[PDB]
This record gives sequence, C-alpha cells and structure tokens, in this order.
Amino acid sequence: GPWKEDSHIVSAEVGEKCEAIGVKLLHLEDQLLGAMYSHDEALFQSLQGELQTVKETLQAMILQLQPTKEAGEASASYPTAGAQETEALVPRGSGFGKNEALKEKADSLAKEIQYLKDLIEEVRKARGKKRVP
Repeated sequence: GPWKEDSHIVSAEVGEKCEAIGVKLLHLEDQLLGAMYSHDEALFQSLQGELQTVKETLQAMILQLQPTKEAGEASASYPTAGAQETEALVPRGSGFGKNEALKEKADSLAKEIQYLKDLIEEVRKARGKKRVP
C-alpha cells in the first residue's frame, strides 16, 4: 500500500538533526579560528569537505520538506540611482605585511554562515513552534 517510508516521522527527526548541525557548527567555528591563526593545510581540506557535506545535506533537507515549483519564480532587479563614489588611495597595513587574500576568504565564509544561519532559523521557526494566533 505505502510507497514512501517517511510520513509521520519528520517533525521529531528534525530536532535531533538541527541539534547535530548546531554542535558541528560550534566545533567548525572553533576549528576555523584555530586553523586560520595557526595556518594549516590538512585542516583546510577537511574543513572544505565537511562544509560542502553539511551544505549539500542542508539543501537536500529543505528540498525534501519544502516542495519546489517548475513554472513561475520571481526575479529581482533592485533600483539604483548612483550616489557617492568610493576611491582607493591608501591601502594601510601596519605590523608585518598586508591582508588581501585572507580578507576575501573571510567575507565569503562569513556570508555563507550568515545564509546558513538564516536557513536553519527559517526551518526551525516554520516547523516546531508557531508564532502569534
């Protein structure tokens, strides 16, 4: 009769999965600070593979619980006028050297964690506890 295995066990399985991603996120943040300050090669490879596996599993989780449509989808345009221009004259770098290669990776990883945090917060808020009547 039944074709699918998951029908009732989905709301009780998300809580444990969310707690697992939370403990992994905290351990990944501590290992990220220790790997960037101490500088390593093995820790960066393991961090990239673990981050890609958590991102792929998180995308599959949101694609499994939340349905997807083929026809439709809204596109963004964002209005612009053009006010105030930014110009570079003094890079500034006191200490030992200059930071440019580490800044790009720090902003890219920080943006990926911000989107990852908003995604986990949206699934937690939508399923589990509801706000207002």
